[PDB]
Amino acid sequence: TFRMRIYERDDFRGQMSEITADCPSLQDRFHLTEVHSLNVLEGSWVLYEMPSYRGRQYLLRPGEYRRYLDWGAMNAKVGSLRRVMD
Amino acid sequence: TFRMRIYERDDFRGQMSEITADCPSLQDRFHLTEVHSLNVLEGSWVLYEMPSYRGRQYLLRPGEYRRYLDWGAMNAKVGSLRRVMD
Repeated sequence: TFRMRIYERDDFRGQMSEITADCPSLQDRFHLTEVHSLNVLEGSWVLYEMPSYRGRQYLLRPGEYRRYLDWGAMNAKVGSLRRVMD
Repeated sequence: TFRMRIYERDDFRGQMSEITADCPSLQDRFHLTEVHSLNVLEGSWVLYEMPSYRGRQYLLRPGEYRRYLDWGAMNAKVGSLRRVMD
């Protein structure tokens, strides 16, 4: 019950990648260096600007985010994703 | 099952305030503009730089943060606190 989908393009367009675990490095695993849209289907996650959980943080609660501005980021870059459990 | 203690001073010194609910403004609730140390007993919370959950965000999971540097901030400014639920 931690499931989200990230897209190559804005508004849920482009290839999709479903993430169900923490990811210390989006570039190494998914070869993504920018997430343009995302849909948080289950659970809250924290999106990090840099790899290994570093840099500006942005909380992600269940819902749709069709553009990086929606999660309050200044750019579409993201280095790691983490699930909020404890 | 959410709970934390907030101190205006470093290393858990001095006056302590306990919270179990969200708080849009720490200035209003406790006449606080800066928090210098905290102990997150239960739950995961997001601490915001400014009131009404706005500004830089910093995730706090159960644990002891004896000084602001410990939750990644570059200053002790904190405006609101929210429990990570949904």
